[PDB]
Amino acid sequence: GSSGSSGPNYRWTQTLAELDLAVPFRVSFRLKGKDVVVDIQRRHLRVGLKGQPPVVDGELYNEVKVEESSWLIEDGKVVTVHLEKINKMEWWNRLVTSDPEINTKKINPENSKLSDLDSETRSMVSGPSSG
Repeated sequence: GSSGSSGPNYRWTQTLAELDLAVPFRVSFRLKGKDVVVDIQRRHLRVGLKGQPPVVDGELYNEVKVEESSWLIEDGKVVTVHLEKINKMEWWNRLVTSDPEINTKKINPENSKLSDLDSETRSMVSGPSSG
C-alpha cells in the first residue's frame, strides 16, 4: 500500500507469520456469521457480504494455512479475516497478486450529514410445511 495514485479499500497487515484482514461495511445492524462471505483459500482470499460484492477476491501472495484460518465481525459490521502463512517467515508485498475489481472510494466515505433520524423494526416469520 501507499504508492501515490489510487487507494486501497480494506485494511490488512501481517506479522512475518500470520496475516490480518479487515473489511468495514455500512450496515445498521450486527452482521452475523451467516450473511457474510469468507472464502479463505490456500492461495486466494475472498471476502464480502452474502448477496453483496466480494470486497476481496484474488490470489494471495502465497499459500496460506486455510485449515488454521478464521474470521469474525467487528463492531457487528466490519468483517475481519485471519490468514496464516505456511512458512510464517516471509514478508508480503501485497495481499493478493491480482486485485479483485473496484477499490471503493477514498478512505472516508462521506460525513456531511447530521445524525437525526428514526426507524426500527419488529416482526416474525414462520416456515410451515406442505404436502
